[PDB]
Amino acid sequence: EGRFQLVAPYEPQGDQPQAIAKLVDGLRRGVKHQTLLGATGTGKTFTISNVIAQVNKPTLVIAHNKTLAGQLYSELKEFFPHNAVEYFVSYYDYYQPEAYVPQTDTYIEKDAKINDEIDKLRHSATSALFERRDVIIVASVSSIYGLGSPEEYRELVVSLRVGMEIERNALLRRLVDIQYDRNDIDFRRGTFRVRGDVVEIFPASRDEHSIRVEFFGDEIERIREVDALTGEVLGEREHVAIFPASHFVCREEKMRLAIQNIEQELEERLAELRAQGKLLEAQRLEQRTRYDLEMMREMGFSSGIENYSRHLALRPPGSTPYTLLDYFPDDFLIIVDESHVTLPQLRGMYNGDRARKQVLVDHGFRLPSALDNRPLTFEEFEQKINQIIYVSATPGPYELEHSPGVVEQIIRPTGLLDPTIDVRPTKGQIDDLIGEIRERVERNERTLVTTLTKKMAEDLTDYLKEAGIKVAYLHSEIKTLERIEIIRDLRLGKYDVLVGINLLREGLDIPEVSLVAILDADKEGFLRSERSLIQTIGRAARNANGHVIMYADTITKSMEIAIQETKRRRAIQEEYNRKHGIVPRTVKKEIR
DNA sequence: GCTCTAGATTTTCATACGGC
DNA sequence: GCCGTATGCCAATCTAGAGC
Ligand SMILES: Nc1ncnc2c1ncn2[C@@H]1O[C@H](COP(=O)(O)OP(=O)(O)O)[C@@H](O)[C@H]1O
Ligand SMILES: [Cl-]
Ligand SMILES: [Cl-]
Ligand SMILES: [Cl-]
Ligand SMILES: [Mg+2]
Ligand SMILES: [Mg+2]
Repeated sequence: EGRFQLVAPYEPQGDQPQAIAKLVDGLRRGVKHQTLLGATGTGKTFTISNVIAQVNKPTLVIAHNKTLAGQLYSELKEFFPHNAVEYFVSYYDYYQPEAYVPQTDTYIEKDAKINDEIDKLRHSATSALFERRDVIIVASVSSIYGLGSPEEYRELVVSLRVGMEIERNALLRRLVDIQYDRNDIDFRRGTFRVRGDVVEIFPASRDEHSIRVEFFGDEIERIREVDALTGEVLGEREHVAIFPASHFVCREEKMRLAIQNIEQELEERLAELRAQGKLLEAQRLEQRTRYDLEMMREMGFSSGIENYSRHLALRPPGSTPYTLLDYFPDDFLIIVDESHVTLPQLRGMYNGDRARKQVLVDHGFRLPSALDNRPLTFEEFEQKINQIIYVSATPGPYELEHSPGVVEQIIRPTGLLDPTIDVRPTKGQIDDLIGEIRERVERNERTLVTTLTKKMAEDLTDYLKEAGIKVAYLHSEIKTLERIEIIRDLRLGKYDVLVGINLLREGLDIPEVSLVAILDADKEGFLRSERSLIQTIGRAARNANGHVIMYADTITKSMEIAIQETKRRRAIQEEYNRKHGIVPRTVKKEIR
């Protein structure tokens, strides 16, 4: 039980308050699917926060990337400073999955490294849902990939209360059983130790805050929070729950039967493959499957154990995997940030995973039961939904098709206007641009350019430097850390222009940008779709002199729709401005 | 209708080796 | 067997075109 406490220095404004009211009505009435159509710069997060606070439900927000995810997490940390705002993503620094490519007859070995901090946050995410109700989890599609059952997860928690009767070494056993390691020398998270009559435990969800449990004989006299760094106390606890240090827990009891069932599966497919004269394939499967089974009878954990998931959980074949979704209560809520991308990405996750595994199975690398170790299908994602709100400036088909209408939110609280749009011929285009950029330089304004290919962006960048202009390029070859710099440098003014391809769109706040130039606008394709064009136009929406130049010789079906949608925004906006008598001011935003 | 291209994101229960 | 350490740049996915 709990209660969201929204904290903000502003009240809802513009299209916000009607949007808030409509979405909340929808939710109370029981509408499953809804769509917030929020123009860029209208403050959708904040709209959404109001909605969360009014309906008071643990909510999951799915983002399509870790940058955005990061930001939402940070934004919502500030809006809900007394509540459990949490983070859930892949915790792998690098990961390469097991795979076989028939076209090259190449097998690739699994390779992976784990980030400790994300692992921690994931444990802080799952535990949080069992302790309290005022929870928001900002997640990637990592939330449709498999976890161990949450009912098993909950039941293995070690409860610890003042007055409890409990033997010390039993507690130690139990901590061990739930994947805590003893460590006296190096007391980091996922560990415990003893110092006399006190047992120190470092929850799997914590970085800088240990639990210090003081014992009498078999009685816990007191329980205290402790700074990992310093060592001082930081609170007196009556009780505290220690959750497992892993989301999967194998238990010896049932591991035995699991092995029989695997060995039985092995025989049957080996036979099946020989019967078909796939003799090398059976040789493979035999060789590895037995090696893995060896390590499950000597040790507990074998390499790629996850392939034997469904067997080790003793569940029937074709079984749906438990995921984070199941860790929420039944009446939870889901927000889907940038739904037009996140949902396709979501749909796609299973397809890649299944394509990959079907091959490994076909060519004798893994058993058919490997395929039951998977993310959710989109169809299963749908059934797990309780209610949901797709947020996006350019909602895709699925959203529109499943939502009553849209809740629209085009009026920005700062009173800013969707930019004006010129269309110009490709003849002499880059000279046109160079001049047009120089004008912007003179008024301390910045310019974004998009092109269709990485090399065109680099060439253009080199020919821009050539003309005296200060510029850098920006595409996927550049590492995420360096990007933040590049952009920081643009805002600062080290650069006056930035040339990109497809990273100059959703999520990008730069109010120093007064101009956005979309080259080859007529070249139809994913870089110049209805939606892509609209999203790139938005980059100029955070400036009073915001302007967009599409360089083309024709006007495609997409440009048609973009010019109209924008035009329409600019009118409704300018109307509301003329009523309230507002003079648009460019977004004052701190750059460091 | 098949096959290829573009830029860009995400996901995946670490493990092979050696020296006790 | 039990440890601590060195180690990776390798897949298939998405949308929406081009070229035969
Ligand atoms: N009701 C409001 N009054 C004043 N400022 C607001 C309000 N709602 C949001 N803002 C501010 O406007 C800024 C821009 O909104 P933003 O979240 O970038 O829009 P979106 O992310 O939906 O495109 C935010 O940093 C936010 O602090
Ligand atoms: Cl399930
Ligand atoms: Cl060019
Ligand atoms: Cl050029
Ligand atoms: Mg409206
Ligand atoms: Mg945003």
